[PDB]
Amino acid sequence: FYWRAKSQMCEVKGWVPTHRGFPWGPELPGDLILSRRAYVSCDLTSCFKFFIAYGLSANQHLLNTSMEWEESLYKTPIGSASTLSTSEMILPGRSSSACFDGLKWTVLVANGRDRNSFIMIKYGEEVTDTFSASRGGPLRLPNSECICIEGSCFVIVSDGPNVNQSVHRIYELQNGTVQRWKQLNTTGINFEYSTCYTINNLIKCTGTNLWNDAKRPLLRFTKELNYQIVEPCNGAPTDFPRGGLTTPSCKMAQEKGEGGIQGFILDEKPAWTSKTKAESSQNGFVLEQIPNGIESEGTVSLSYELFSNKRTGRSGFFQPKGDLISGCQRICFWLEIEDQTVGLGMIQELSTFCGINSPVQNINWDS
Amino acid sequence: FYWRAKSQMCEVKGWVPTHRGFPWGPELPGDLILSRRAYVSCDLTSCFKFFIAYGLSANQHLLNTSMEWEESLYKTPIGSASTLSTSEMILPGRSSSACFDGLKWTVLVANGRDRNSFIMIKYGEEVTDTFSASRGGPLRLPNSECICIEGSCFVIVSDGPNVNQSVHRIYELQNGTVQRWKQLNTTGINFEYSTCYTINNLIKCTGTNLWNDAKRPLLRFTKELNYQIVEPCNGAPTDFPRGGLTTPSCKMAQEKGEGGIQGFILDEKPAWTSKTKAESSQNGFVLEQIPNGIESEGTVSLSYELFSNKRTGRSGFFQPKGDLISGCQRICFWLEIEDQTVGLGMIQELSTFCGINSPVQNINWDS
Amino acid sequence: FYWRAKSQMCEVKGWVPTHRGFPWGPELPGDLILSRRAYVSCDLTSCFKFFIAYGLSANQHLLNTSMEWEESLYKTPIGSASTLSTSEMILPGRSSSACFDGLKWTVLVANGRDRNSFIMIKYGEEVTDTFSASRGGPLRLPNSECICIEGSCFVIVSDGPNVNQSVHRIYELQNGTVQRWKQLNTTGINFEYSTCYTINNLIKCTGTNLWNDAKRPLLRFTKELNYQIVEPCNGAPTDFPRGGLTTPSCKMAQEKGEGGIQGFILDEKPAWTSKTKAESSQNGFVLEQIPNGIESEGTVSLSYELFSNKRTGRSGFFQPKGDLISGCQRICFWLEIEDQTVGLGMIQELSTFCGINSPVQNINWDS
Amino acid sequence: FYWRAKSQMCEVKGWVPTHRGFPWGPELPGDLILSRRAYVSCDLTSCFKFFIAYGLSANQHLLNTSMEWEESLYKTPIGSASTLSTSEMILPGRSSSACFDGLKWTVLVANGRDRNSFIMIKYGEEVTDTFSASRGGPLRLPNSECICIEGSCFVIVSDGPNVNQSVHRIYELQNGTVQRWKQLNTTGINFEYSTCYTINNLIKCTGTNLWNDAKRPLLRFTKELNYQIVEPCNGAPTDFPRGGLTTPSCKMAQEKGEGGIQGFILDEKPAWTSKTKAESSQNGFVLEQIPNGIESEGTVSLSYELFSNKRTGRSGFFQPKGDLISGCQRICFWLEIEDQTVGLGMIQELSTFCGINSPVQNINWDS
Ligand SMILES: *[C@@H]1O[C@H](CO[C@@H]2O[C@@H](C)[C@@H](O)[C@@H](O)[C@@H]2O)[C@@H](O[C@@H]2O[C@H](CO)[C@@H](O[C@@H]3O[C@H](CO)[C@@H](O)[C@H](O[C@H]4O[C@H](CO)[C@@H](O)[C@H](O)[C@@H]4O)[C@@H]3O)[C@H](O)[C@H]2NC(C)=O)[C@H](O[C@H]2O[C@@H](C)[C@@H](O)[C@@H](O)[C@@H]2O)[C@H]1NC(C)=O
Ligand SMILES: *[C@@H]1O[C@H](CO[C@@H]2O[C@@H](C)[C@@H](O)[C@@H](O)[C@@H]2O)[C@@H](O[C@@H]2O[C@H](CO)[C@@H](O[C@@H]3O[C@H](CO)[C@@H](O)[C@H](O)[C@@H]3O)[C@H](O)[C@H]2NC(C)=O)[C@H](O[C@H]2O[C@@H](C)[C@@H](O)[C@@H](O)[C@@H]2O)[C@H]1NC(C)=O
Ligand SMILES: *[C@@H]1O[C@H](CO[C@@H]2O[C@@H](C)[C@@H](O)[C@@H](O)[C@@H]2O)[C@@H](O[C@@H]2O[C@H](CO)[C@@H](O)[C@H](O)[C@H]2NC(C)=O)[C@H](O[C@H]2O[C@@H](C)[C@@H](O)[C@@H](O)[C@@H]2O)[C@H]1NC(C)=O
Ligand SMILES: *[C@@H]1O[C@H](CO[C@@H]2O[C@@H](C)[C@@H](O)[C@@H](O)[C@@H]2O)[C@@H](O[C@@H]2O[C@H](CO)[C@@H](O)[C@H](O)[C@H]2NC(C)=O)[C@H](O)[C@H]1NC(C)=O
Ligand SMILES: *[C@@H]1O[C@H](CO)[C@@H](O)[C@H](O)[C@H]1NC(C)=O
Ligand SMILES: *[C@@H]1O[C@H](CO)[C@@H](O)[C@H](O)[C@H]1NC(C)=O
Ligand SMILES: *[C@@H]1O[C@H](CO)[C@@H](O)[C@H](O)[C@H]1NC(C)=O
Ligand SMILES: *[C@@H]1O[C@H](CO)[C@@H](O)[C@H](O)[C@H]1NC(C)=O
Ligand SMILES: *[C@@H]1O[C@H](CO)[C@@H](O)[C@H](O)[C@H]1NC(C)=O
Ligand SMILES: *[C@@H]1O[C@H](CO)[C@@H](O)[C@H](O)[C@H]1NC(C)=O
Ligand SMILES: *[C@@H]1O[C@H](CO)[C@@H](O)[C@H](O)[C@H]1NC(C)=O
Ligand SMILES: *[C@@H]1O[C@H](CO)[C@@H](O)[C@H](O)[C@H]1NC(C)=O
Ligand SMILES: *[C@@H]1O[C@H](CO)[C@@H](O)[C@H](O)[C@H]1NC(C)=O
Ligand SMILES: [Ca+2]
Ligand SMILES: [Ca+2]
Ligand SMILES: [Ca+2]
Ligand SMILES: [Ca+2]
Ligand SMILES: [Ca+2]
Ligand SMILES: [Ca+2]
Ligand SMILES: [Ca+2]
Repeated sequence: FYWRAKSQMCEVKGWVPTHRGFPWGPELPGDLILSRRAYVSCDLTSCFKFFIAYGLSANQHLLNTSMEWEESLYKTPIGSASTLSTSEMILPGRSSSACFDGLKWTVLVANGRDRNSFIMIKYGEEVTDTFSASRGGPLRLPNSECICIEGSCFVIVSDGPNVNQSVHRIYELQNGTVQRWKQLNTTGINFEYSTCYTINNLIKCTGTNLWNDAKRPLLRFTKELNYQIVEPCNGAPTDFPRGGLTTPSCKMAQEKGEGGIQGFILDEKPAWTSKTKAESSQNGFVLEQIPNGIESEGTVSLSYELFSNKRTGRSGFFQPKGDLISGCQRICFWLEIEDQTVGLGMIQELSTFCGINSPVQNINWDS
Repeated sequence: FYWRAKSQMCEVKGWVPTHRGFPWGPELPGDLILSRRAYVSCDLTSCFKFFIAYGLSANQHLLNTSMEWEESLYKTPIGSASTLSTSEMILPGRSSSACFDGLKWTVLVANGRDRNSFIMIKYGEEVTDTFSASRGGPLRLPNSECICIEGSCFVIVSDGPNVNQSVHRIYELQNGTVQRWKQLNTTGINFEYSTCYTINNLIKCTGTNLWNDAKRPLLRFTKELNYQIVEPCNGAPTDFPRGGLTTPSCKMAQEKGEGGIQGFILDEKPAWTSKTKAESSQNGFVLEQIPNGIESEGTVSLSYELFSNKRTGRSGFFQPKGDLISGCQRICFWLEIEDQTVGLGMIQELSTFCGINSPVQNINWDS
Repeated sequence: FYWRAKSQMCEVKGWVPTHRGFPWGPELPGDLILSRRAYVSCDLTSCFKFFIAYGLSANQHLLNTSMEWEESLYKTPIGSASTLSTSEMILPGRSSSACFDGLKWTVLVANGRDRNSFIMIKYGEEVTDTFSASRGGPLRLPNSECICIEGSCFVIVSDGPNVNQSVHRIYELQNGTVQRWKQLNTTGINFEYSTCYTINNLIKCTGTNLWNDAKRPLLRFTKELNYQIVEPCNGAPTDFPRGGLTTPSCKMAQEKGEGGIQGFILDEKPAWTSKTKAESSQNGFVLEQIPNGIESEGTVSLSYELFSNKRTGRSGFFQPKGDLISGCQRICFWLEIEDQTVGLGMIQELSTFCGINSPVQNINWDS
Repeated sequence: FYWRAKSQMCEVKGWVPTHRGFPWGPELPGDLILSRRAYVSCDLTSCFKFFIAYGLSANQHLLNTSMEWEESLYKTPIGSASTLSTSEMILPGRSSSACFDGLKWTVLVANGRDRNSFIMIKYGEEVTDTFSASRGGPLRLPNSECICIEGSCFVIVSDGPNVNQSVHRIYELQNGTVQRWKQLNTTGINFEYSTCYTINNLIKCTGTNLWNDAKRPLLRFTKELNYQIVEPCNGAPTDFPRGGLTTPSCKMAQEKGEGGIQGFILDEKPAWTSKTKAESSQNGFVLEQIPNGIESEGTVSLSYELFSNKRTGRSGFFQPKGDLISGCQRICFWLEIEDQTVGLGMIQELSTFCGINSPVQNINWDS
């Protein structure tokens, strides 16, 4: 009854778009709910976009409301645009995580500022738990799906006012109730915006180091909260911003390590990295396969420039949970595509891509 | 299969927002159904806003229709804005009550002026009972959820043309059919706008005395309709309008006792009172904990100022009906927040809060 | 598996509104589908408004389209306004009938002019049958629900170009396929706009004589298509137009017999008649109880004036099919309420009333 | 579980409209998704319009977006207008095919240009296969429903950069997974826009020759992918453009053979042809019955001018899948009708007609 990943991950030799973002810009229709910090998560039947709403479109501008500073989490079926008719308001929240365990949705949101920040957890209809900042706040949820295995759901929560002394904990939940937690030893790094997937009883997450690294730190942990934090050992940093290519080593890429943006590394053998085409602008998106894994020298084989010029933002994992034909576990990612509008600035729309077990041509989806 | 409350109510050390009203104001979208006399009630998976429609928005002003005087009850999933696409017209009615017994919805509405006033009851999609005013009318339902236990649903019905000569009955329904009713001895008082909850085969309601009390009368009764009406024994009335603090006693507070607004007191030990921040205006909302209970002298311990400057209105209880994890009974409340709009007056929107068994910081939800 | 009415009709002591029409007028929101020839019919769960669409509203005026002359049948859930989001286009058609037999919807529509007229029938998704005019056409369906008994559904179909030489057949269908039909002997009269119900596995229909009667002819028939056409033996015609009150006989009332409008008579004991408040215009609506039946002298006990001043139009029967509580078969009617608009003329909205076997007051629902 | 057509096709003596396209033009409502390359396909309860969206309506004009060049496949229930609330984005694609096998939808889309072109396949909610071009691309799906028999689904895929050297293959899928394919010998012809149906475990398709024929080539094949390609042997070409009548023979009609539009021939005995009324413009639509089959001399018996002056476009087969009642297999077709708008050019809307077993009169559906 509780979901768990299929026994092995599908071989990944390509990536195909299953959903392009709605093609808004320079104009968009009215009564659209404008979203940020969006991500994807699925029940056993279909997938949804979870997001924080910050405005509603009206004649190309923003309806004058308090939506921007009264922050609430919404969800919309992936195949629909986010409008008042198609989107459901779930809880108030500035950051969030959500995941379906096979029976019910567990949803976490963070509210309040600094020392007042607290997290609440909902399982189904029911608020089941809360906890407050303990290292100064704000508490921060990763804005990517949490990970459920056989009824236990895991999420990374971050605390602390400064990226140079952040605190990161794994929380284990059951029926929306904290069972235990483990504070990770992250001395010398920062680990925000965890995006994760699960395979053979392991949870693997990619972080974003906003302090002193342009490589993305990686976390591997078990259902028992045993863990290891790992550094990519190639010479191609994947955060944005970042410096240029370097000699492969397991060392941090400190050139332009400050700042960053949510992103992912498929931490398997082969591994896949993902990054902007250019180190100079947040444009394009490139997927590269590293057969010997992320802790090898990083020699690339397959390479796919999914976008060249389109402006791209945050990205992260989600996993289909109800496949019937596939005997192996599929892996997908979501990716913000940024569009310029005439009357309310830069918007982002999520597209989604899933791994396939066959190679395809190096199609450019810029269109 | 019929819902029943848990044997004892959860500890409440704090209140967190589960739904902040849709953030309309100064502008709001077109084709919104404007609501009044709203309250919240839930089935096993979702919560709904039940309300009387009084108009439709159109380009920031009111569409010219008969909606305000041809009154009908609607319901909207709490997480959706009320539009013609998301809201369902249930029955015509000037006042109402609704509750889910585990299988189907019981809905009661009152219609008619003075002596011709009558109440109609629906169970699922079927009209199942009616009854007429017995004391001159109009019949008034409380505009807060009715209370179901083991398939019996209970609601306070009021009658009589004046507040100084009002009559109030507990009606028990099963399958939308009146089983019995009991007329309360309310001589000397007035008991409008009952808002109730249940635990352990007890039902507790907070009333509003529109005649001669600025404290709120309380009612406790059993499934078998044995009851007592009791008066708060502190010195801080919680109706609006009201006078200032006085010496604690079990006596009514007649200073500014005339008039009032629907509100609630959590009648447990500890007890929780709720009220506007000051007697001078309908601004803010404050929750105060009284460890020794509402019939004690009223010494307060915990105190939360959930709102300071936002204008607030009606408030009442609701109980989520899908609680599968908690061993104890949770409690929540809904609350009108008033906002000014550019072109159709002051609107009301429901926010909801639920009690949690741990404290949180004294957050002000004004912004 | 197939629906049949409950063994006995509920006693009808009064009539209560279950749905007041949407209170549009003088203005209406945009994107409403404007409806005519509407009626109500139900599945085992809920009820739908079936109608021929003739336009779409846009800023108080009609969008400029072909909708008025390319006529199509739609349905909308009764609790929803008819919008592009809530309404479903079923089949093209200028008149129609629909009924749910417990498993699927049977829908009939007529198309074409005079000699070219044909009817098609849908059962579920599938078009199951069609037939052509036999008497010069146009074929005309009654714009009221057809009548299903244990998987056989019955509908009255009218043919013939002249009202003084009309032809009427009872058609019996199963699974949307015509099993048999029976031509009625209606020489001397005209029997359009049949509106029917069933009980004691009899079908009873009220007609509209557009030729030479201000009284309404009545039809009674069995599953074997044995039948009786009967005239009301009171002196109070219920059609419109109509002449003045007169002497109780079983004689037609030729006075202002030409023309007419769809209406109903509860052909039981007691019987109920229904008509505008008075003969001069189309205002109000009056329900009158005749204990001895419609073939008696026609003396009235109860007289409920449901509307006094509101302008009213077509009316007809519908039967709830999924009642779980009532052991007896309920009976309802739909009724056109006409409202004037600022920019697109007179519109019609359906109200629905249901009989109750409990008490009710003589409330007027005009204001 | 799996769908299969009956052993015999129902008798067609007539064609009646089951859906007249939404009657837009000269005006249309806002927030409508505009469609191209649309076709109809059904599951067990409902029929859907599948289409490639190219824009969104706003105040009579095209919203300024990237929708025309970022092409995605959408699906709308046939009885709803395509809006943001009623339409579902399925997959990115420039052409597509879809079909329901009794359990799930199989959906194919083609993306990329020339050598990068590839098709991807979804079965239910899961991507299940992909394949690439064999002759330089682009791969082209026929934009009409694929054909499922007993769980095996068949579709024609076309390849190659020039109509004078096109390649065409039958692909057989099961569970959205390619089982096998067969490249057809189409030397000397071109076979685009296949529109197909099934009867008695055969598949029949009508192609469009864009190279050198104004007659339409026909394909017939078995589940085992044994096939024959045939030429109509009458003297009346049905492609558009086309020349005039000729002496009947089995030879290609090369006058004005270049170019074409998707269309159908019912390849039975009797056979039915379909074409524009006018030879030199795309106006009207005429269905002609040829008793001795499409390989006969072509003598026409029944003839129906369904449209005279309406501008018409693509047309193709679909087969309703809920047909529980009939013992014979029904056949329908969809057809583009084009209308002029005030502010955004020609739009096309699909109408649908189904073959019925009874004759009807020669109705003109222009009005
Ligand atoms: C691939 O298909 C080619 C085309 O076939 C045709 O189109 C395809 C789409 C299908 O519809 C087929 O059913 C069609 O046949 C094949 O090439 C054609 O082959 C036919 C013979 O089968 C040739 O027919 C000939 O026509 C010329 C006049 O243009 C005459 O020499 C003669 O016409 C006959 O007409 C009457 C019969 O109806 C007789 O009374 C008369 O005496 C005479 O026999 C020929 O039959 C046709 O010209 C070819 N078309 C083209 C474009 O090349 C091709 O099959 C054959 O190719 C031939 C050249 C020949 O060598 C055969 O041995 C090949 O098998 C196939 N390829 C394969 C492997 O099957
Ligand atoms: C808390 O983690 C600290 C940092 O560890 C590194 O970063 C983490 C985010 C994670 O990725 C982890 O896996 C990774 O190692 C620990 O401090 C580090 O300890 C390692 C040894 O395990 C040191 O490695 C040494 O470096 C010298 C340099 O000359 C080499 O000779 C050789 O490589 C050697 O192994 C790291 O230098 C050190 N990093 C820092 C910033 O201090 C820390 O564990 C250890 O702390 C050090 C100072 C030492 O006293 C050990 O005995 C401690 O275990 C860890 N804290 C705990 C309690 O485990
Ligand atoms: C066909 O029906 C006519 C009229 O029937 C009357 O109105 C019907 C709508 C229905 O309500 C019937 O119940 C009514 O009787 C009928 O002709 C009528 O017959 C009655 C005698 O039974 C006369 O009183 C009445 O005046 C007469 N009306 C007219 C306009 O003719 C027919 O019944 C009889 O008609 C007479 C003229 C004879 O032809 C006789 O053989 C026949 O029974 C009826 N025709 C048939 C074939 O049954
Ligand atoms: C009917 O009720 C009156 C009022 O009782 C009080 O107010 C009620 C709303 C409820 O809160 C009761 O519990 C209160 O006691 C009763 O009259 C009072 O009786 C009490 C003693 O029992 C006395 O102290 C008060 O002064 C009385 N007040 C008045 C106005 O006389 C009365 O006893 C009840 N009648 C019956 C039939 O029991
Ligand atoms: C929104 O409206 C308010 C109220 O009039 C006004 O003060 C403010 O300038 C507006 N803000 C924006 C974002 O335009
Ligand atoms: C970490 O960064 C913050 C913000 O720039 C700074 O104020 C703080 O002092 C830093 N910590 C130290 C001690 O370097
Ligand atoms: C979670 O709740 C389910 C009831 O749905 C229960 O069976 C299970 O034991 C619970 N797990 C824990 C440890 O809370
Ligand atoms: C609404 O329209 C009515 C009828 O035309 C008119 O009497 C009135 O002025 C309007 N009401 C308002 C408040 O504008
Ligand atoms: C309501 O009615 C049903 C019969 O339809 C009966 O089985 C059930 O016990 C009743 N429920 C209650 C709460 O009385
Ligand atoms: C609708 O538009 C048509 C075509 O432009 C035009 O002939 C007509 O004037 C319009 N109809 C009305 C009543 O506005
Ligand atoms: C109607 O359909 C039902 C269900 O398939 C079937 O049992 C019955 O035989 C059908 N009746 C006729 C007369 O077609
Ligand atoms: C095929 O068509 C192309 C495009 O028109 C043309 O350039 C080429 O010459 C043609 N080839 C032959 C052999 O007909
Ligand atoms: C398609 O899936 C069904 C359900 O598992 C299965 O019965 C069938 O064998 C599958 N077909 C193939 C080609 O494996
Ligand atoms: Ca960084
Ligand atoms: Ca009982
Ligand atoms: Ca008061
Ligand atoms: Ca037939
Ligand atoms: Ca008449
Ligand atoms: Ca493959
Ligand atoms: Ca051609």
